[PDB]
Formats: sequence, C-alpha cells, structure tokens
Amino acid sequence: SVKDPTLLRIKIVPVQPFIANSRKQLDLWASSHLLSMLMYKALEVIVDKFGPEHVIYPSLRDQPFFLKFYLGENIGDEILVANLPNKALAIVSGKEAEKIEEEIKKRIRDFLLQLYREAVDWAVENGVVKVDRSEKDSMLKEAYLKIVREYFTVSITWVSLAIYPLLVKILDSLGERKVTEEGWKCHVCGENLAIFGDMYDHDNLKSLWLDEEPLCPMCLIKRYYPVWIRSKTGQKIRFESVVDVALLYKNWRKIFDEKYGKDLVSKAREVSEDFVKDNMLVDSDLYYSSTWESGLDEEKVKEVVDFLNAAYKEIGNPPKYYAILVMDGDDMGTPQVHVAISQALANFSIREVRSVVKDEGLLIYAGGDDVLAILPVDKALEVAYKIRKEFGKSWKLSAGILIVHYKHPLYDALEKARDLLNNKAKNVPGKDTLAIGLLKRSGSYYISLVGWELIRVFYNSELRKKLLGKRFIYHVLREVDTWPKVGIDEMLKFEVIRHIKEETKELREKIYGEIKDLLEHVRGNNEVEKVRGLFTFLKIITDAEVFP
Ligand SMILES: Nc1ncnc2c1ncn2[C@@H]1O[C@H](COP(=O)(O)OP(=O)(O)O)[C@@H](O)[C@H]1O
Ligand SMILES: [Ca+2]
Ligand SMILES: [Ca+2]
Ligand SMILES: [Zn+2]
Repeated sequence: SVKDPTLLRIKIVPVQPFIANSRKQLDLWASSHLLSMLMYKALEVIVDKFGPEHVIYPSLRDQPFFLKFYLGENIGDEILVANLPNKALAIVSGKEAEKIEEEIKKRIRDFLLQLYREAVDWAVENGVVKVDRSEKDSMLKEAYLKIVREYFTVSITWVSLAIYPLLVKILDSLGERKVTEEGWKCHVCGENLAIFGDMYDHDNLKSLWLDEEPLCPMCLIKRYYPVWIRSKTGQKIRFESVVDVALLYKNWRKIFDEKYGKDLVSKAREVSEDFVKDNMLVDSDLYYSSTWESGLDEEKVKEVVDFLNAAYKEIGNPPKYYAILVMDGDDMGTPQVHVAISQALANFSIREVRSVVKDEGLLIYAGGDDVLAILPVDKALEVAYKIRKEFGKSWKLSAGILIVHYKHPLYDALEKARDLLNNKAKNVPGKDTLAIGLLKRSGSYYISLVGWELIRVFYNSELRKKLLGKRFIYHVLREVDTWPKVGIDEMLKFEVIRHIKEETKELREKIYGEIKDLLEHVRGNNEVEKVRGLFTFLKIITDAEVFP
C-alpha cells in the first residue's frame, strides 16, 4: 500500500445499447466479448504501470484474458467467455492518476481504430463490402473514424486516501456525472451512420453492400471481431446460431446425425448443391421440415420432407425453442475484505458458472454478479438453479429465462428476457426470484414467478415423476382464469381427485400436499395467483411444442 495511495475508478459505456441490438447469436457474443476486451485494454495500463494486485475489482488472479493476452498461457476455449465487467477500480499513486486516465482513453481509442482498419481490409477482401481497392480509403475518412473513436465513453475518476468504504461510495458520483457530459443509418443496429451513407444515395448504398444491408463502423467491427479472435487465439464459439443451441435438446442432433445424418446431407445435396457445404448442411434450420416446405425440383424436396418426418417419427420431433438465461445478484453488498469479496465473485464467474454450463450451451458473459447464457430448453431450469446454489456458497440472485422460438428476433428476445429479470423478478419483495417466460411462436406469452426452492421441491416431487397429466394442468389453469367460486383448496382437492391400483388413496394425498408445498414457493400475494403461478410454470415445462 504505497505510495500517495489514490483510489481510481473506471467505467465503460454504453453496454446495453451496444450488446442489445444484435440480430444474431454471433453478434451478441461479439458485442459482449469486445466490451470485456475494452476493459482489458483499460486494466492492462494499470498492470503495466503498477501490478495485477493493484486492481481491487475485478480480481485478476484467474482472468483468462490476462492469462492469454498478458502472460501468453495457452488456455483454449475458456478464452471465449467474457469475464470482465465494464466497471473496475484500482489503487494508483496520485501523481500517476491523470497520466493513467489519458493513457486508457487513448488505448481504447486506438484499439478500436485498429480493429476498424483491419475490419475494412477484411470486408473488402471477403466481399462483405463490394467496392474497389481504390475506394477502401473512403471508408477510412475522418467521419467514420470519429464514430469509432467516440462510440464508447470511458469514464475515469479518482479520490485520494479505514474510511475506505466511505470514499469507495463516492467515485460513482463524479463517475455518474462524467457519463452525462455529452446521412443514411446502418441496417443492423439502426443507431449509427452507415459507412457510405453520407456520400451516396440509398439504392447506391444498399446495392454495393452484402445482402443490401450496409453497416456502420461499429457493426462492421462486430462482424470482423470473431475472425480477429480466431486469429489471436485459435478459438471460435462452438455454436454459432441459436438453432445450434436449440438442437442440443435431449442430444437430438447427436443422435440424428449418428443415425440419419449422412443420408440427410445427401438428400439435401440431391435437391441442390447449395444446401450442402463440407458434407454438412449450410444451415441448421435445414434440420426442420418446416424450412424445406416454406422458406427459400419440388419432388426431391418432398423426398427430404418425407425423410425428415420419418426420422422424427423414429427419433422424435425437432426442437424449435431455446432459452436465454439472464441472472443478476440482488442488492449486492475494509480494503482487504473488498479484495476478498472480489476474489469470491471472480471465482464464481470464471470457475463455477463455467463448470455448470460447460458444453451444454453457450455461456456468453460471467461478470461477477451477472450472467448471460443461451441454453437448450431442457437445461435452462437446472443451469439456473445450480448457478444460484453456487452463488449462495460464496448472498442472493434473481434470474429470468425466456423460452423463445428460433425465428424470434434476437434483440426483442433479449429485451424481454432482461425485462423478466428487472421488471418482474427484481420487483418481488425480497427478490431472490426466478422469472420464467415462454413466448410461443403463435405470440402467446406465459410468465411465472417462482422461488428457487420451487425447483428443488418440484425436482424431488412425486408430482413431477408422474407428469412424465396434461388435461389436469389445463383444467386447474382454466379454473384460475378468474377464480373458482368454491375457493382454491376445494377446487384443487376436486381436481386432484378427478385425475389419480387403489394406492390412489395415498397418491392423491401426497400430490395435493406437494402442490400445497409448491404453492408456498410461487410468488404472489394470494393463493389464486399462487396457483396461476404454479400451474403456468407446469404448463410451460410440459409444453409439447416446446419440449417435444
Ligand atoms: N461484457 C459484457 N457482456 C454482457 N453484459 C455486460 C458486459 N459488461 C456489463 N454487462 C451488463 O451491463 C449491466 C450494467 O450493470 P449496472 O450498470 O451495475 O446496473 P445494475 O445497477 O442494475 O447492476 C450489468 O448488469 C451487466 O450484466
Ligand atoms: Ca445487482
Ligand atoms: Ca450487476
Ligand atoms: Zn450499426
């Protein structure tokens, strides 16, 4: 702790607008990973000037960005998760403080500009932007340069110096103030000028861009970033599309490939060479008959539809839904103790979340108290529960899980999932809540707010064991659309009795009991709403279109 000790805070924004409008999983991953990369660029300045132990939060001890890009360790696929938060604080000597602010702003600025230059070279060379090698240099003109340059605001503030917590709660003040100090649009985000959008007409713009959807510098950077990463590391995310996550359901793709796979790729090539690339389907949505029927020789297409249906009949229907899991710690909250809680969170987000998600879906971000993952629907509930338990062992957590159809617009899905977390789970008194929602392709939306222990109770329950029945759920739910005049207890006893050898006597007794127990852990201020919660939950996890 030397010398002229100063406490310094860094915040990088925007986060949610940047990550928010992402039209594809790969973009979403790239937004998240790039943001964390920016924080790496920031903290590296402090490590260079002082040392790793000078960063109080986040704790750098296990950080894969530092192990790889700093020390050169070979860490493999772990590098694909973003673990670095957009806020940090460190201890620096007061004389260094301003020097450090400048150096950081600059390093982020220059990093982004370099990515952008590399990005246009890549774009022109790979034909994502169809333009001569002459006019590539118009893409580098001062305007777009200034867009890249000013896109992220990096706020830095420092207080001088056991009353530690006091001033610790101060810098978010000047740091709260600093964030507030300040042609044709892009077709992806919509929020920035498109590259050629100023010097050209619309048709003159849309035409020359790949898929007639021009990008601003920011989204061009997003598009290049996974290639940047696959060159700097040898790594690329295992599942590029949400369909690829969706099909992890019940190992459906593994078993399908193993049995019917080669035959399918051949049937598809037999239709057209353009559906098959490297003895694989060009699109994972091609595992769906529905896509062969609609979206785009019709006899050999019928042959693929027939083939698929047959295979479904043997192996089961194809999964069309996936889950977005969003988690955040509730009300989260002495310098050595600050380091202790920081290291606790770091171990959680780097080690433990990873160890529960693993290969079973895509972990995009673990930022200490925050998590973002895309999961197959049959892993969503247990991944959320297990991560919750892990966090408790380090303390409480709310989550939202949006189950959505593969064709639903990603930015809207993320908006909704994040809404589930913030406007529902977080608005329950005491919080510590899971908000589950299911947005059916038809457009009907089902939400249920439960407590974490509803998952364990339901897990162990005979009721669950039996549920794998339907008419039951439908009837109890039909009863609570408004409410039974006969009251809840009576309606429930009636309904249980109505759907169960004579061992029924005990079964009915235990179930009714279990339900009562389960009802305890559903959120809501009265029993009818608690039954609605419980039974909507049940309707969701048993839905045959969603869980086929
Ligand atoms: N690299 C990243 N990838 C994905 N999400 C991120 C990243 N960095 C920050 N975030 C998200 O941005 C949010 C900003 O958090 P914050 O401003 O503290 O709001 P709150 O007070 O609700 O926590 C966090 O919830 C975090 O999940
Ligand atoms: Ca929080
Ligand atoms: Ca948070
Ligand atoms: Zn854009």
